[PDB]
This record gives sequence, structure tokens and C-alpha cells, in this order.
Amino acid sequence: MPSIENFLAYDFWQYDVIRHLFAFSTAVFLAGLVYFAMTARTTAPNYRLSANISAVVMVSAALELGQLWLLWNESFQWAELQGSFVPVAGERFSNGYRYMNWLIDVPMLATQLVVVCGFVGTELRNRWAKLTIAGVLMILTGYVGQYFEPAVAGVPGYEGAEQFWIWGIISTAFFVWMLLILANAVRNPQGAPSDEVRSRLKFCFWFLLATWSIYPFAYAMPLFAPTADGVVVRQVIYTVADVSSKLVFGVILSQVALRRSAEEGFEPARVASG
Ligand SMILES: CCCCCCCCCCCCO[C@@H]1O[C@H](CO)[C@@H](O[C@H]2O[C@H](CO)[C@@H](O)[C@H](O)[C@H]2O)[C@H](O)[C@H]1O
Ligand SMILES: CCCCCCCCCCCCO[C@@H]1O[C@H](CO)[C@@H](O[C@H]2O[C@H](CO)[C@@H](O)[C@H](O)[C@H]2O)[C@H](O)[C@H]1O
Ligand SMILES: CCCCCCCCCCCCO[C@@H]1O[C@H](CO)[C@@H](O[C@H]2O[C@H](CO)[C@@H](O)[C@H](O)[C@H]2O)[C@H](O)[C@H]1O
Ligand SMILES: *C/C=C(C)/C=C/C=C(C)/C=C/C1=C(C)CCCC1(C)C
Repeated sequence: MPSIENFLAYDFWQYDVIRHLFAFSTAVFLAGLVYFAMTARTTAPNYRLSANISAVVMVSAALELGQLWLLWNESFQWAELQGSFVPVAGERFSNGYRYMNWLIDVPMLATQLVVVCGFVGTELRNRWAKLTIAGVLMILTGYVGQYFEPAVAGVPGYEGAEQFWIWGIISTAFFVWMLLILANAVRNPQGAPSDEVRSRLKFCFWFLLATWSIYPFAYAMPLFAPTADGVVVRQVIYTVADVSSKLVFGVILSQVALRRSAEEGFEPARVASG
């Protein structure tokens, strides 16, 4: 079944805002990529994998929010007689472009925190092989329950609203579990860090927990408000949870990594940062 976007008529502002936020978190992911590729030579070689990953999750999200921008632009056309952007009769818009490119981001947003915490070799690969299982078994489960939007929302003719709940609870069951490996790789850092860079990991973890709980709120939105200004609101909180969980989180992590690479002894990070 299509999304709940194609069953509604969007006014001028209700459509312009949504395409504007699709262009905004692409002009920002094509700027974060250039920033993360320009000051990736500052972190020490030990924690430069965390800066390379940060440059990967920006190129792998620019094509995620720019291929959805095109899909949003060609799916809807203005209709002056009505006064709204009615859906076109040939193309159907689906937000599932996000959940297919969340397979490159959900793993490589905790793999770059397990790296910053100081985990090397087997201790990092084993903890990556669990997060990359918890992140492709939670997103591939929330991606099955995404297809029952018009059924949970109440569109007449569409049935199967129970699957929206069923395939949504077996996604927060892995989202909670992934936090249990992210909070045992952050409460136990390696390399004997100082008490101030040990309290910044226990901030980068809460900044990852508090931006990953906006996605359960922005999917279950057709349950609550399946309207034009419940789609406008849901593409606001999937961008305030995008530019603040792939960009702000990466920049915050690039400072706690620079603090380790300025107390271990690296000079290009000890001169350019404290
Ligand atoms: C939109 C693309 C991304 C834009 C990100 C903008 C970040 C700057 C916003 C203000 C943050 C204030 O905090 C400031 O952060 C910058 C960047 O992390 C740090 O800057 C330090 O680390 C960065 C990243 O390795 C180096 O390029 C820089 O030479 C160095 O000074 C400062 O030491 C810190 O004081
Ligand atoms: C879309 C591609 C994204 C690629 C991101 C890959 C990250 C996932 C790695 C999982 C764990 C494997 O084990 C870990 O691998 C990384 C990368 O190979 C190694 O990392 C090492 O090699 C890489 C590549 O030469 C260097 O950039 C890095 O500075 C260095 O530490 C670690 O020493 C190892 O402990
Ligand atoms: C829209 C344009 C693109 C985005 C540009 C903006 C990016 C900004 C990134 C930098 C954010 C500021 O950097 C982050 O600030 C918070 C402020 O509470 C600091 O956190 C600080 O306060 C907390 C809360 O008391 C303490 O637990 C922590 O020890 C302390 O360092 C983080 O250690 C630092 O990493
Ligand atoms: C940049 C990519 C990010 C931050 C990915 C975040 C992913 C999630 C938090 C997904 C979790 C989900 C649930 C907890 C319930 C079902 C819906 C999901 C799949 C969006």
C-alpha cells in the first residue's frame, strides 16, 4: 500500500514547506560532507575511522533526502481550479526511501561511537556485528509496518491495521536492545580516559538516545493525525531528527574524539583543539 501522503490534498504552504525541508536536509548534507571531509585529518589515526564514517553518513544521506525530494516533487501537481497540490495520476510518493538508506546510517552512527569510546580490533568488530544486526532487523521491521499506513490511518477500502502495530512493536524491541549495547560500550570506555572525556561519552550516548526517539513519534503519526498538517508536522520532526542525528551528533562526536586525540599525544589535534 502507498503512503498516507497520496490520499490527501496539500495546500500551497503545506506543500512548499515539505519540499523546502527536503531541499534543506540535502543542502545541509552536502555541506556536512564537505566539512567532515575537510577536517578529517585532525583526529588521530586511532579515531580517524570515526571521522571517515562521519563523511560516509553524509554522502549516504544526501542521496537519501535528495532522491526523496525528487519523488516528492514529481508526485504532486498544482491544480488551480481546486487550490491545492493534488496528487498526479501516474506517480505515487512513499517515504520508504528513508528506511532503505537507514541501513547505512543506523549501523554507522553507533559504529563511530564504539570507535570513539576506544574499542580496538575484536572488541570493536564484535560490538559492531551486534549493532549492525540490531539495526537491520529493526529498520527492516519498521519498513514492513510502514506499508500499512492507509490501513492504520482509516482510509476506506484498505485493511490490515493490526500489522502496523505488530511490525512496529518488533522494531522498538530491537531499538531498545541496541541501546543495551550502546550503553555498555559507553559506560565502559577503553584506554583510561579522563573524567571529563568520560562524561562526554555519557552525553554523546544520550544525544543519540534522544534523537532516535523522534522516529517512533514520526512513524506512528498516521495513527494520530493522518492529515495534511500531520504530514507537514511529520516531515518537520523527521528533519529536526535528521540534521540533529547525522550532523549535530557527528559534530559533537568529532569534538570528544579530538579531546581523546589531544590527550593521547597527537599534535595536529592538540594544537588545533584542547
Ligand atoms: C553544516 C555543516 C557542518 C557545520 C558545523 C559547524 C560547527 C561549528 C559550530 C560552533 C561550535 C562551537 O564549538 C567549536 O566547534 C568547532 C567544530 O566542532 C571546534 O573546532 C575544532 O575542531 C574542528 C573539527 O575537527 C576543527 O576543524 C577546528 O579547526 C577546531 O578548532 C571548536 O574547538 C569548538 O569550540
Ligand atoms: C560504506 C562503507 C563504510 C565503511 C565503514 C566500516 C566500519 C566497520 C568496521 C567493523 C569492525 C572491523 O574492525 C575494524 O575495522 C576498521 C576498518 O576496517 C579498522 O580500522 C583501521 O583501518 C581503517 C581502514 O584501513 C582505517 O581507516 C582506520 O584508521 C584503522 O583504525 C579497525 O582497526 C578494525 O578494528
Ligand atoms: C543547521 C546547521 C548545521 C548544524 C550546525 C550546528 C552544530 C553544533 C555542534 C556543536 C554542539 C555543542 O557541543 C556540545 O555542547 C554541549 C552543550 O551542552 C556539550 O555538553 C556539555 O554539557 C553537558 C550537559 O551539562 C555535559 O554533560 C557535558 O560534559 C558538557 O561538555 C558537549 O560536550 C558538546 O559536544
Ligand atoms: C540518520 C539515521 C537515523 C538516526 C536512524 C534512526 C532510526 C530509528 C530510530 C528507527 C527506529 C524505529 C523505531 C524505534 C520503531 C519503528 C520505526 C523505526 C524503524 C523508525
